[PDB]
Parts: sequence; structure tokens; C-alpha cells
Amino acid sequence: QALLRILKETEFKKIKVLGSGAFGTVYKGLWIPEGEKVKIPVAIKELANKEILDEAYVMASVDNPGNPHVCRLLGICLTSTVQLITQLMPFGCLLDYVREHKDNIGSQYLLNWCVQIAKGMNYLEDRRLVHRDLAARNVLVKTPQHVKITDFGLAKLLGAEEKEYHAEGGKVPIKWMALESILHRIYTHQSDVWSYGVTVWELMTFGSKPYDGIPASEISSILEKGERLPQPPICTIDVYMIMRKCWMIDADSRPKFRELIIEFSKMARDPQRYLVIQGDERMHLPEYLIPQ
Ligand SMILES: COCC[C@H]1CNC(=O)c2c1[nH]c(-c1ccncc1F)c2Nc1cccc(Cl)c1OC
Repeated sequence: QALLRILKETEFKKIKVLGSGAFGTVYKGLWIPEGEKVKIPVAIKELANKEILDEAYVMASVDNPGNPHVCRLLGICLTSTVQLITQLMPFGCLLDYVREHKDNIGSQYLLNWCVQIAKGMNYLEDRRLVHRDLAARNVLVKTPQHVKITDFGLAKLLGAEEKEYHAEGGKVPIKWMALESILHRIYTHQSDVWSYGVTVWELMTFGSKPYDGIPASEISSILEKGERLPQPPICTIDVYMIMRKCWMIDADSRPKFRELIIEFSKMARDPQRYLVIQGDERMHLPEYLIPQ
């Protein structure tokens, strides 16, 4: 059962703006619980009220048992707007992190992040949840060795006798969506596997924009012609074939998140065999459009 903890605005202090975009506005602060005096660093989101409360319901529904690689909602705050509260991730989003530390990320970190995103997505698949927005921008970095999936804005829960979600005319990310989602607005856990492949391609290219220069309306025709995202220079054939298996026309032929945990975990045990990065031993660490 989903339960929300209504937190008072007087409990939050030192609110500073982290960023803004399609997600709305994300801030950072210090949550002092009532009675307790432990200053917990937290993040606050804003944007209309109908949309942010759907996100809170989705996050609260999948909170028990919970997964270490999935962001969990601490509670909500009722100021002039409805705000979401979660544990702060000090190192920000992974898309910016891979673009900032281009020359310091080793093969072990890239493969472990792929394992962790697949562990989080497999947990969401078990809780009948289709994320519908898996991208490097929606992956946060708690510490360089630990990542979490975020932004349950487009996420939808599936009923017991429901294996797919049909969207209406809302804005959606075309360059991360599967071909069936662009053509027929159909969203399954296998459509999230396509987005997982695009997210893996983003990490392997250190934050390259997918299909750069190509407009969103030309993507369906490009994917029907057999064209896919290119092989990143650091990827061996085994890593690139996983990405290409995530982008197959038949959604059931694509890999499963439980299979991607095993495949990338095997690769993480011998990382230099599967990714070729210069000076790997020396390294050390401490969009949306209307469909038609
Ligand atoms: C600043 O924007 C980065 C990407 C942005 C993209 N979309 C997000 O949803 C989000 C982002 N940052 C953080 C975030 C979280 C935790 N610590 C730091 C951070 F920045 C997000 N989650 C988030 C923020 C506040 C409350 C809740 Cl319940 C959240 O989970 C949905």
C-alpha cells in the first residue's frame, strides 16, 4: 500500500536551485525531521498538480521492498505548489557526470553502472512498473560506484491482466523510444529495454547526443531502414551486440533485465576484455515531442 509523509516547509532549510528543464525545477536542502535533529541532505522537485501527484503515487507504490538503484520518495511538501522530497545525490545526474569526468572513468565503472541500472529496472519490472523515460539524464550518482534511476513522470503501473500501456497525445522522448512506441504508442517492459540500450550507448560515448542533427520525425523511417546508433570506439563487439539486441524490431526477441544483469555482471568481472580505454589501470574516481 502507498503511504505519503506530508512534511512541513519549516522542516526544510537552505533551499538552493540545482537545475531546471522539462522535469521542472530541482532544488537541494537540509531536512530536519520533527523532534529529531539529524540534518538529512534532500532534493526537492517542482513544475500541473495532477502530474506531480501521479509521480508521488508511482514512487510510493514501489517503495516496499525497495531497491538500492531506484530513487525512493521520502515524502511531499505542500507550499504554493506540491513538491516531491528524496535523499540528495551529491554527484548529480550521470549524463553530466560522464561528460565532466571524460578522461577519468574506467571500464569497471561503466560496466558496474550498466549492471546497477539493469538491477533497478528489473526491480521495477517485478513491481509491474514501466518507466517510459529511461535515459542518462534520469540516472543519478549517489557516489561514483553507486547509481539510482529517477523521474517517474511518464512511469505507469500495469494491472494484473495488462501487458502494455497505450499513451494518448502527451510529449514523449522519441530518440530513446522503441519503434512500436513511436508508431503505435505501445509501452511495455521490452520498450524500456530499448531505452536501456540508448542509455548504455550514452555512457559508452561519454554523453553523446543520440541521432545528433537528425529531426525526431525522421527516426521512425531511419529505424525501419535497419539503421541504429553507431558502435562507440571503446566498445568491443560483445558490448555493442548487447545494445543492438536491445534495439531489435521484435520486442520479445530483445534481452530481459534479468538477462542483462547476468551478461553485464560477467563483463564486470574482467572489464578490460570488453572495453578498451587508454590508461585504464591509472584511472581513479572518489528531447520530448508530440507524437504523430
Ligand atoms: C538537477 O537536475 C538533474 C536531473 C533531474 C531530472 N529529473 C529528476 O526527476 C531529478 C533530477 N535530479 C534529481 C535529484 C534527486 C536527488 N538528488 C539530486 C537531484 F538533482 C531528480 N529527482 C528528484 C528530485 C526531487 C524529488 C524527487 Cl522525489 C526526485 O525523484 C523523482
